[PDB]
Amino acid sequence: NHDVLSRMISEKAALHGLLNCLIKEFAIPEGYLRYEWPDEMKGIPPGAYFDGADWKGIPMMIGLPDQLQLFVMVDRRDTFGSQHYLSDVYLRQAGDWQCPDFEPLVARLLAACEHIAGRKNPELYEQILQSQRLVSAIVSHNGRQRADAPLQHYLQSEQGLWFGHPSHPAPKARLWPALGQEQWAPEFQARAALHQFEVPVDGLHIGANGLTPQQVLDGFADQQPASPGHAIICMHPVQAQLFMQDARVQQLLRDNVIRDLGQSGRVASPTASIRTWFIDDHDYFIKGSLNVRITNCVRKNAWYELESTVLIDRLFRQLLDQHADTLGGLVAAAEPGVVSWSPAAAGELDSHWFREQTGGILRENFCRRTGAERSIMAGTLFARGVDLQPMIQTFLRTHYGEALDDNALLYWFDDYQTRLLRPVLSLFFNHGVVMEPHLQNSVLVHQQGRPQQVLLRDFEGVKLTDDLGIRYIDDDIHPRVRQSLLYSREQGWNRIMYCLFINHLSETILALSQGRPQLAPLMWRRVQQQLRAIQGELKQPSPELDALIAGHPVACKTNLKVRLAASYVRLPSPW
Ligand SMILES: Nc1ncnc2c1ncn2[C@@H]1O[C@H](COP(=O)(O)OP(=O)(O)OP(=O)(O)O)[C@@H](O)[C@H]1O
Ligand SMILES: [Mg+2]
Repeated sequence: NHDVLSRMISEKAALHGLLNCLIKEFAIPEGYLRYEWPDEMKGIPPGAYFDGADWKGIPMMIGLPDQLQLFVMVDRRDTFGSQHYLSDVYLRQAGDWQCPDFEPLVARLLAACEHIAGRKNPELYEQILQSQRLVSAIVSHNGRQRADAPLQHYLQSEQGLWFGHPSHPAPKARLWPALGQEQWAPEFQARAALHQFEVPVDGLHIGANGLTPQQVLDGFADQQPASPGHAIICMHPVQAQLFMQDARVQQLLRDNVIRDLGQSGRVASPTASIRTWFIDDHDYFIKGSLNVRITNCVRKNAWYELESTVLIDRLFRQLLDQHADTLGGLVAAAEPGVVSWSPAAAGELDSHWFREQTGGILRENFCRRTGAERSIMAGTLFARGVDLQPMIQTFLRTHYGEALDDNALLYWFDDYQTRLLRPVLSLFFNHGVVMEPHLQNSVLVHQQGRPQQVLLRDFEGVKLTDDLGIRYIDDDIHPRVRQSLLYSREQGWNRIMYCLFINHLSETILALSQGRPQLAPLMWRRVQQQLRAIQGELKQPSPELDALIAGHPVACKTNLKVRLAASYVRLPSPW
């Protein structure tokens, strides 16, 4: 009974994430979406669309080029394809509507997109299924806690993103070596001591900002067990296993150049990014390489990224220190330290492989400044709980003392969006700093539910525009690091468009306005207005803001289309 229900919860959640991709990436842009009732409804039960009083929202009909039609009730007409689905999904061909089981529905829906895109991916289908099955397990494990639990504690926020990226075909697909899911899954409240190795100090590459190289090394691993001339490095336990499978590491181990110390490192909890670890009451997160495909992206820390990390940290310090009047209230997590190791005697390709495997980044643990009970990762902040309801509602109800009315919700949204929009847009147009301020790179800092700061993080996806931001880089920096950092203005702005409005704010708005779709036009209008306010705040010209306020289509990153082919599409402005 808890198991059947957990399965059913995971199937609904999983399917919604898939629809999201279908609508955002195919239906809207290619023009297959209509808010219309089918001519024939045979096959659809009255209860699907009629609640006893009125239609259950608005009919959504998707006519796919292979003659597969989709029917769902939705709560609102949205240009970003953001809406609550208020009915099971119906499919029809030839006719006759059907409600297939999870597996047969996905397959048919995916074959529809395969037919549009003109290419098949059988690997993606298994990944959709494996993703859904892990979500099933996750709800079965977590689905008895109070449902806004994720929102009570930082670590719980990172562990409580049960369903993952809300517009992904397979957000929980993770392909471990044949090692199980639970031991490395945040959603199972995973802890491990980090693997550790003793390594001679001659092969270390250390980047440091405001710290000493020893201080950087200490932040990763306590260094007491290191013998003279050696040091202790850490590594994701799954990574160490993969690392030690390579006969070059076996050689150094046999020849005693390096030492496998065991899982003897600091005991740490993985965060939503899987390869980044949280240690409570420790100054830093630890972010290591993980040669494992997480949501179709191996999380290697390339050598030139380790390099860039350090430059970007340096920049974010100068800008904050000297340029605060033009950073629109920016709050960012520092990445002040970086370690990697390769044998001193190693040639260039071995050298790069070794540092890519041993690469680690220190990220400032903002909880020290902000209090763990006051920081919530934003992705969870606007996600659904074990009971498929937005967590933010009961979360706020508790902090305010009463269920938030329309006006309290609008107030709260205003306090939130300004703190997100100002920093990013000030960085972009004032400095060429392209953030990637999507949900998972963003952390609400709040005081009794009230937004104080929206902390931003992750310097790996921070870029510098060729026309303005680039000039913060020293012309003496290695060309490969420079290439790694450099974005075109249009390239930066497309990413900023997606992340800010589509990935982030659209989700914010949809969660705060569950049960109250009428708020969405009101919240979006406030975003438009807020963009206008930022424009007059700005020290550099911003023709791209003009275009967005005016109503040009918004760039939207793809998570299903890209898998089949393409990386970007365009969705109408919601205002
Ligand atoms: N709304 C969201 N937008 C983008 N990514 C999300 C979202 N929700 C969950 N995620 C997941 O979070 C991870 C973010 O990937 P990213 O590469 O930014 O992290 P990382 O750089 O590997 O680690 P860290 O963020 O700790 O630096 C991905 O696995 C992604 O699928
Ligand atoms: Mg990130």
